[PDB]
Amino acid sequence: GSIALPAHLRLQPIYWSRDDVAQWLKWAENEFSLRPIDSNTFEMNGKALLLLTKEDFRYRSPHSGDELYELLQHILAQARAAFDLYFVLDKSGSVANNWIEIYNFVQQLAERFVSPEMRLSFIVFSSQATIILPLTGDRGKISKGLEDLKRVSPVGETYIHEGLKLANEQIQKAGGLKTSSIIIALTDGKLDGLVPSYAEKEAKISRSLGASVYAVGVLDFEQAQLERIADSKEQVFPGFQALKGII
Ligand SMILES: [Mg+2]
Repeated sequence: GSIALPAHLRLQPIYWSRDDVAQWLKWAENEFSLRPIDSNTFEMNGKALLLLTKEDFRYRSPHSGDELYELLQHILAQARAAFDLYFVLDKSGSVANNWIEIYNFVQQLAERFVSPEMRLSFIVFSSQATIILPLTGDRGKISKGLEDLKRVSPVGETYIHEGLKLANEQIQKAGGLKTSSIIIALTDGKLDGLVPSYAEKEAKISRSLGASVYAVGVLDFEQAQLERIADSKEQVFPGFQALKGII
């Protein structure tokens, strides 16, 4: 249901290392007030920990083990529902008064993904890219980020490449194992200069990092432009909140 899985362990246990298994034993010892667990109990990586039976956890950890085994089974279920969302919001002068629709789309979509493993990140761009909310799962920090999204004044030009770059850097910091990273862009496709060339180039970098690029058209949007940023035409939509919740 709800596991207080910290950083460096948010990834799937199959992608863990030997130091991550030790960090998992140190976290579980204080989270569940377990007996002093020796660090040399599970001298193996994450892939080898998934092959052991529950009787092996009892042998290596007589006091716990059964708790460490069942906790690993719940963490595997948390990783299946784990997902990283990135909201790329266009705060340029092109959206103007339509920024209320961008805020309502993010607010209504944030009220649905209430899972503890669901982490959100707010990145607005408009002649400058600034990550308002870093990637976190704390609902209090997300509610703080939502209020700051309303504090945004639509001023600047459209430069999606700089906004998608900050999203890919967070995906790069999470790594390719965080394939559940999803980028949700809320723009109007009103690009100028070589930005159409850099927006499609930066989008391919997101695809190389194992991320899905979803585009949300606001007011008027060049469909041919957003289909090149997104993976396909199906991932482009102006209902739409349910479509984002389904995929
Ligand atoms: Mg603009």
